[PDB]
Amino acid sequence: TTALVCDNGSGLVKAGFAGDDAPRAVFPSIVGRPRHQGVMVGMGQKDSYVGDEAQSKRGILTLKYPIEHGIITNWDDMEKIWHHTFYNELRVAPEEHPTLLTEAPLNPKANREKMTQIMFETFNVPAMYVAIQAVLSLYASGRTTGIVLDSGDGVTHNVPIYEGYALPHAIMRLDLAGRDLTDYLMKILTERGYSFVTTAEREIVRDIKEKLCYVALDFENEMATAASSSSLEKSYELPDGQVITIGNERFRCPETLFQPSFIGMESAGIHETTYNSIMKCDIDIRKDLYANNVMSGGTTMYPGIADRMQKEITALAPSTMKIKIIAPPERKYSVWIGGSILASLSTFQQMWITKQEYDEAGPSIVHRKCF
Amino acid sequence: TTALVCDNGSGLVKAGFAGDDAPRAVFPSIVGRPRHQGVMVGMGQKDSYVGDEAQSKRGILTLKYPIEHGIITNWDDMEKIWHHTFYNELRVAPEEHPTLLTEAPLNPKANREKMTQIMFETFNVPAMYVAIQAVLSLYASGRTTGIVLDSGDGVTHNVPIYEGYALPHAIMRLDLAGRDLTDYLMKILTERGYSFVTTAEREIVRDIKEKLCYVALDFENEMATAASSSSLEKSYELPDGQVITIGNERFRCPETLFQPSFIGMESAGIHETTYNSIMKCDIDIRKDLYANNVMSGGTTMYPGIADRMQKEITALAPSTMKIKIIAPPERKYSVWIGGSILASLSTFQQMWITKQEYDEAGPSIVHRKCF
Amino acid sequence: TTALVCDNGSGLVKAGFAGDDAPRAVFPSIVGRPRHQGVMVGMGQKDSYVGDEAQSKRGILTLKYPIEHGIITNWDDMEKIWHHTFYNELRVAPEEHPTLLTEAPLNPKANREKMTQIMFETFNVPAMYVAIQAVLSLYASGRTTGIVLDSGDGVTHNVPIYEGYALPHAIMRLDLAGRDLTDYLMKILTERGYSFVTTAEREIVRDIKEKLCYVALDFENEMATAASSSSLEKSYELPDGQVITIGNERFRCPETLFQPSFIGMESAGIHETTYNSIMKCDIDIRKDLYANNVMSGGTTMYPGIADRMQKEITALAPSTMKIKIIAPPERKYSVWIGGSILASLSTFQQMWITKQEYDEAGPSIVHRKCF
Amino acid sequence: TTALVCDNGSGLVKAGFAGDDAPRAVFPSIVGRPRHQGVMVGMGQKDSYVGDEAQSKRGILTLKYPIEHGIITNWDDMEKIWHHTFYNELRVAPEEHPTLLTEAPLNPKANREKMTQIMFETFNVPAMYVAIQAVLSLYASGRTTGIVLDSGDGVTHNVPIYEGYALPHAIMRLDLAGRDLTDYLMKILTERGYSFVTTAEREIVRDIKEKLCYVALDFENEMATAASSSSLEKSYELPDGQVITIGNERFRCPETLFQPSFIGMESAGIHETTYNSIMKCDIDIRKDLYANNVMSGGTTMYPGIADRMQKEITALAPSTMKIKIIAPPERKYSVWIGGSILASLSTFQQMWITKQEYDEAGPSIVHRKCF
Amino acid sequence: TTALVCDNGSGLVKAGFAGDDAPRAVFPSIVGRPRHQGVMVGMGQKDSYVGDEAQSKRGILTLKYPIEHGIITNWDDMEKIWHHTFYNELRVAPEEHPTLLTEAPLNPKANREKMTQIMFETFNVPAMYVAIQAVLSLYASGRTTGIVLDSGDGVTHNVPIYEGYALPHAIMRLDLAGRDLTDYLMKILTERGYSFVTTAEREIVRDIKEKLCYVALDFENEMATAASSSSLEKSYELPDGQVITIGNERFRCPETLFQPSFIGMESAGIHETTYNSIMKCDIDIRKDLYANNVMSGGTTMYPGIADRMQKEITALAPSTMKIKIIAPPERKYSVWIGGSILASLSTFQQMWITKQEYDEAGPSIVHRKCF
Ligand SMILES: Nc1ncnc2c1ncn2[C@@H]1O[C@H](COP(=O)(O)OP(=O)(O)O)[C@@H](O)[C@H]1O
Ligand SMILES: Nc1ncnc2c1ncn2[C@@H]1O[C@H](COP(=O)(O)OP(=O)(O)O)[C@@H](O)[C@H]1O
Ligand SMILES: Nc1ncnc2c1ncn2[C@@H]1O[C@H](COP(=O)(O)OP(=O)(O)O)[C@@H](O)[C@H]1O
Ligand SMILES: Nc1ncnc2c1ncn2[C@@H]1O[C@H](COP(=O)(O)OP(=O)(O)O)[C@@H](O)[C@H]1O
Ligand SMILES: Nc1ncnc2c1ncn2[C@@H]1O[C@H](COP(=O)(O)OP(=O)(O)O)[C@@H](O)[C@H]1O
Ligand SMILES: [Mg+2]
Ligand SMILES: [Mg+2]
Ligand SMILES: [Mg+2]
Ligand SMILES: [Mg+2]
Ligand SMILES: [Mg+2]
Repeated sequence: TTALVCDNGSGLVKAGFAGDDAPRAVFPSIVGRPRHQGVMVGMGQKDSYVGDEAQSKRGILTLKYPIEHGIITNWDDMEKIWHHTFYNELRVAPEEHPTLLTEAPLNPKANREKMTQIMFETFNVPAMYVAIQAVLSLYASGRTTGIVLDSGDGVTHNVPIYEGYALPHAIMRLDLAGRDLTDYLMKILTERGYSFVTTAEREIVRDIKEKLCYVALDFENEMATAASSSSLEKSYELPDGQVITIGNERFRCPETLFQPSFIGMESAGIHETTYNSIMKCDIDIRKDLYANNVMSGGTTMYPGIADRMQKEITALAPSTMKIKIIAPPERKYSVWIGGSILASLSTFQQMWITKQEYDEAGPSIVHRKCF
Repeated sequence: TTALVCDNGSGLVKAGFAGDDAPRAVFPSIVGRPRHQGVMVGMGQKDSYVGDEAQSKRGILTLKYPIEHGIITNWDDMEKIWHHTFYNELRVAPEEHPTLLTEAPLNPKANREKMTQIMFETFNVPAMYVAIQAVLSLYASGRTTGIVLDSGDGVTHNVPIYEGYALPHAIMRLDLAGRDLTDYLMKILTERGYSFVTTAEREIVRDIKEKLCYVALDFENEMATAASSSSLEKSYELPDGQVITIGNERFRCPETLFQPSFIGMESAGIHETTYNSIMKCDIDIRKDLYANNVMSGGTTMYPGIADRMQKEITALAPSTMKIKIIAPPERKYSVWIGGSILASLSTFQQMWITKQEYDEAGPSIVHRKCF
Repeated sequence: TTALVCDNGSGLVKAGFAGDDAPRAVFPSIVGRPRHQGVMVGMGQKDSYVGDEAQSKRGILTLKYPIEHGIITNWDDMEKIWHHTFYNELRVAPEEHPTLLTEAPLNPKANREKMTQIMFETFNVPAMYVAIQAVLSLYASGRTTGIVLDSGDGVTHNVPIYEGYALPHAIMRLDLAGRDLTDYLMKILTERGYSFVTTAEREIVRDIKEKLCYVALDFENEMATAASSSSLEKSYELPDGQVITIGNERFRCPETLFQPSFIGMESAGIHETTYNSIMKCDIDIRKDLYANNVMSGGTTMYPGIADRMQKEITALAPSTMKIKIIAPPERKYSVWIGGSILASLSTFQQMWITKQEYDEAGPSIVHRKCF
Repeated sequence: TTALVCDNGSGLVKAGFAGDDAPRAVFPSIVGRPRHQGVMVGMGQKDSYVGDEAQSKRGILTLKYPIEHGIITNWDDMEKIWHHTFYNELRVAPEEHPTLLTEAPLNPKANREKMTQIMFETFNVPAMYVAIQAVLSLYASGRTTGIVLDSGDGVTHNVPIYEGYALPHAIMRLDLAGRDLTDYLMKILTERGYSFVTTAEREIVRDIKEKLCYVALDFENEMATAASSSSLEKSYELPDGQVITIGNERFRCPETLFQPSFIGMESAGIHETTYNSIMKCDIDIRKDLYANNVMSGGTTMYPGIADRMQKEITALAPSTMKIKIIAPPERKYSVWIGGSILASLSTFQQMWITKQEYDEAGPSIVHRKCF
Repeated sequence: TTALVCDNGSGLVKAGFAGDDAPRAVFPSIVGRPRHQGVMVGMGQKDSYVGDEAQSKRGILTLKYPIEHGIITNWDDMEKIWHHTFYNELRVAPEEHPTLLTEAPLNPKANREKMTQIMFETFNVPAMYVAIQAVLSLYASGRTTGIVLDSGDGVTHNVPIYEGYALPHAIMRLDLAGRDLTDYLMKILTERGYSFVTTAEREIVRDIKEKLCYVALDFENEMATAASSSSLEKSYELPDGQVITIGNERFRCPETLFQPSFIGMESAGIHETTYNSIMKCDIDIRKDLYANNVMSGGTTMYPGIADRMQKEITALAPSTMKIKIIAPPERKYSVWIGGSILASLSTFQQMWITKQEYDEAGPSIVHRKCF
């Protein structure tokens, strides 16, 4: 039979079937609830809205994200979202399709324990498996060597792999991703007089960010150019017809990835994190790691991010080494693509967590069965 | 020489001289214009009235506030008010006294740019400086550690400071202040048959609010007590001799600070905003922030507001931490007091924005010179 | 006159006077610098903090260790720390007191060359000397026979001595010490949901480790016991009032000493290193080495480390030999104690590196004068 | 038919066919096993790697040498290496080719007994023979008189032969060879800040040693020259792009052959060992031994070793005697060359240990059949 | 007064006083010097160790024998040993006690000349005398007829005496003694995997030899028995706790006395040497020589040596003659016993070499005064 692949990200939900080349269902990972009082009678109004329906009537709802920083904080909302994916989007019965789930490294173990418990108790999937997203990204890339820089909506992590062997002591994690960039853009848009406060306005700011932001090759020169001329200014139209203009905020927002101190964080940029992860590996494998930098996730879709990353890593690495940044045009769904590839493998079918094993071993089977 | 300190708030204007302990001039920040047709000849009537004069003949004028939400919307009226303060109230020549101005955080930059331009072009002040009101409140408090909750007439903001170092990523702003409370009281007074519509009636309602309103320690119990008995009812006399009676509207109006949903806002209460600002700071400085909650502004003068804030924050913070709310009896003028203290410092005299620097660097000198 | 003894470790600084039985000054070897922007004026804030002062205001500073793995990487910070020790802690003038310094074996020679250059040029000490820390530990033990296992914050080394004669071909070194254990504990605390990232949080994790960790006599049995029951779980209170609970991480962290593969190292455990060092010595001196195992350093202060070491070495050594582990209660300062003992010897005064010898022979005099 | 010649050294394996002038297969004598955890599925990864394959993926493996000091310590690994040589390198069937093996003198007898047992039981060679490596070196030299100084990777031995007659009472052995030199170079490279610890780093250090080391004609003068000038310094590039610089360590490493006390050994140098072996022979044969010093093995390939040996022996021997050191350019494979020559002799075919003799006489036939 | 008797052997020193029945001081004839570098200060370490003190700290010293083959090769070490005997062992003043010394026959004359010169110049003995050790052995035996077979540590000699008359043309000498046996045992212990190389390991091997070796009555039958069964195998415990097992090496080592070709010597066995010495005497004295074979020295203390000697000589001598081997249980000190007996004789006091005779006749007086 066919197996389901679900990539439960912080912001988006990517669901589909193993063997396909693109997710069947992609929609925001939000749940909305009304915040006003209803006066019409017989409208058949619901008490909650999930996905694109919540984004539709977002002017009267309060939107909540069940996942923050790759960690599920609301489990009732997560069950609602999983039910939505399984019934109203994929339109399948989760009793005959094994389901493949993803998770960021260095997460709490209770997260995956509860994921397995919900999958086997609330739903009746015959088997399930939890895979590291960077491994799936490297599967999608078609290679078995390289360090993967995955940046989605909640977390950013690096995982180096040499010959199918992972070096877990060199895995580095960062709680700086797209949502922090959206909040920073919201904060810095107030300098021009634009005030976005509500969650619906947060969605507006997210759309502005993902439609008008880019990474500058040289930050100081770009700031000087923006200050001098006005060619970098762009206009955006609000839903009510108002037009706002954005100048240096276009590239000041993605700059937080390379200078996390813009949002009060002491951590290092993504380039320095990648270099530190590489330098924690064996000296004989560093050359192949320098030439196989793989990027994945929505936050890696900014224009000019790959060139900036290559420039920074070249400035860090020695001159003799060759630095290659591998950013496929479909890296926004590379985790799901690799998950589908892994679930479609003939030799992978012996590593599913079957129902009998879960019943005999409790929810702790996931730790020993899954890396 | 002596330097001027001007606290241009949304509702009130606090002006005076550095080194004093109280503002010299305090008057409403309104400009009035006649709305009827004159029949007497030779009365020497003016076309505009500023300050207490407008409040005197408010039965024949239309009153306008030049500032909404800490942002100056009318600049001709603001110039009129500044001229009033400099000539008819302080009775000084603004050419030999440096002037210290205040501004709320996260305001548009054009606001302070135009403030500097007006101060250096319309008037001829030798130097000027713009300071954050929360920093001045902490100066007045006599301490260099703590989170300040300033609530005036247009805005409410929180600014945490540990050892003279501000954490700008933890600053939170709220466009809910005294004017919204006055509008809400006007709206809810119609339930008893009292209809106030005009701007002069808005001043009447503001006086009723600031003379008869208080914050309830427990809102539901207070509502039950008001419904059961009649001891909470108070009487107010209108200018024409009519007497109105107010019941649960006395504490239903200030409750909007802790439940902003009463006026259709999705934001969180002041207690939750303070807790969120504290939790955005470093873990090693949170203990000193919990014990140094400083309140300032006119909107913090409601009876029982400090006890309610302490109760809510204690309910939010862990049991081991000690919560102290610092509400001095003179917190209505603490911003001006701190501004005077800062302007009277010997080591502060090197940070004035002199006329030559403004001339060479344009109106953009304020951003680099002032935090 | 009196001579100074300074034990410049990776984590701690132990300074004092020769002839005493305890260091006069002990404080962390860190330098902190502000990472936020200051708003108060006239606070007299400094640009750097050294020692306990940095640990005080660690919520607003970035902390750096000038020494990694017993090698000084930052020399300006090291000069700052030495100035701190000489002036603000010992309160003496380093021009009439000869200073005794310590260093780990198999260090770069430029390290001690620059140490001598700084001591004779930046300061004006009349004489100085560099001693191996294991020799000082054996001096403190009061015996002249035995192999010393010194483990501080950056390095772990073994040095066997028979009759005052060292066997340098049997000296073994290991770059696994307390800082690696702190990093491993930080990494494995994320499994329970606790995220410590900043340097101040690194200090928090170090305190948790040194107040709640121990060495298990049998690792697998301890893991089984921790999995079955909950008697091994302990609670710790964070500075902000939050309480965290630690289970098997209490003994999983010190286990890295005996199984260095937990942090991706191919090296052997401390017991195997000690056995290999003993087996590299002459057959006629091995019996006295088996019965004189001396431990020193802070990393040797874990509960149950001595019993585990004895058990492992007994399992390695032949049955007839007698294994004794000598772990005095004051082994945390045994290097300093032995240095004081050596500096107080009457027959040692002829081996100081005087100023004239340094002037005539350059900084290379340390190699020929010191072992 | 053709007979196989296998020179199982400590570091290298030299295999081929009798009658040829060069070994067919030369590769390191190592077996590698993974030390990390695999995450890719379907890679077809092996559990062990032998030879150059282990040297390829050495950044993720732990490398072990089955032979130390000419003595086989691991027999499963030795069987793996023999299978590799017989199948993946020579690509022959070891059932119709008699195999000639080599062994150092004064080895344990169980070593050759087990070699014969493995050759006749695990494989089915029709016949086999064990020859002394010095005799094969003298065969390759084309002469039947002289003392042979063979130094490979584990052992160094001297064997004097006059007219085809060996003097076994004058054979001298030394457990100081290339591996000790590699370990010493690793130890003394830490003085410049370079730290090599892992087995792969041991291979790196071995490459540095065999590409940058030489024997100084006069050690003290060379040390003075290296200290004074900098013309003796050379640079080496690490696999990750880092560049290291080596000074007097180039000739300080090979000096251990003439001064074994550098690594804590009480033995005498190779020159003194050769002189002592010569002086243990009859007085009438010493003159021909002085003029037929033959060197063999990889450790004899250092530049300037032959001149130094001649100088030392001339200083030891009387003035009238003539000292000649015979170091052919192909002495790295002279043992294999002599073994091929011996196996290709028509008169040697009667001294093979046939299968019937082994079956009737047990594994002890090797002692009586082979010298 | 009392006279001193000193038996300066190759391995042992036997000193005492004339008239006693056992030597007062017996200790090894070695001098040790440190070979490592000292790190402790104030240990009062010496630069040389003599006797049992050298055997104590032999794991850090290099041991040298001043005497090889009964010939003194190092004279500074010999002076050190003589000073040790005279002061730290006998505790007497060598100025009032005449000293009796011993020497092997057919030694260089310069040996005894320098012995006399040292005794009369470095020390101030009133008189001295050099006696042949075989004559002293025959004195100890209490008879004046017979051939003496003395075998110590360096030499083996035969001296036949008939009626107090020596036949110097029949004296035979052999440079095969205990030290050669120790070296042979060291060489043949490598066949079982035991490697002893250092001088301290030479002492270990000497102890093993003198505690586990014996002479086989029939060598070939003993070899067959050892090969067949395992009852001849014995175990020995090394100082570090390791246990070694010795089989046919127990009797293969003493066999070198009867088959000197085992160590590459062309000479004849001790039995054949004794027979040849007897056959060089007059035919009328051979019968009394056949029946008075006297053995002395440590090398004659092997079990079964006397029976083997009797069997061999009986096989050589004609059937009618009666062969008696006289091996007293105290033959290890028979030379010293006979020297004491000779020095205690009243009629011997006229043959001392007085100081005046030495002064007038130079060091050559010993040749004419002593046989
Ligand atoms: N073209 C784009 N440019 C910049 N940011 C983008 C773009 N597309 C998506 N993003 C950001 O990436 C995030 C989605 O990343 P995704 O890979 O779905 O994360 P997750 O794996 O956690 O679901 C969104 O928050 C969005 O703001
Ligand atoms: N005693 C009081 N009780 C309740 N509200 C008050 C009281 N005094 C003043 N206010 C309110 O506070 C506002 C003035 O606050 P102020 O600090 O002057 O604001 P700003 O700093 O913007 O001028 C007025 O709108 C008034 O309604
Ligand atoms: N009681 C304890 N238990 C476990 N670890 C400890 C204890 N006390 C100190 N340590 C660790 O030992 C280190 C200090 O060791 P120290 O001997 O000062 O090293 P150094 O000689 O390099 O200064 C610290 O990093 C600390 O984490
Ligand atoms: N050109 C060279 N210079 C110095 N050392 C070398 C050189 N070539 C090889 N070696 C050393 O010699 C050793 C190989 O010697 P080899 O004769 O193969 O020993 P074996 O007979 O035990 O296999 C290696 O360990 C290597 O370090
Ligand atoms: N019981 C014994 N069995 C075998 N050999 C012995 C025994 N006792 C001593 N020896 C050997 O005899 C030697 C000592 O002989 P000794 O008579 O002291 O010689 P010397 O007269 O030259 O000092 C030692 O080298 C020792 O190895
Ligand atoms: Mg994702
Ligand atoms: Mg204000
Ligand atoms: Mg230390
Ligand atoms: Mg070889
Ligand atoms: Mg003797």
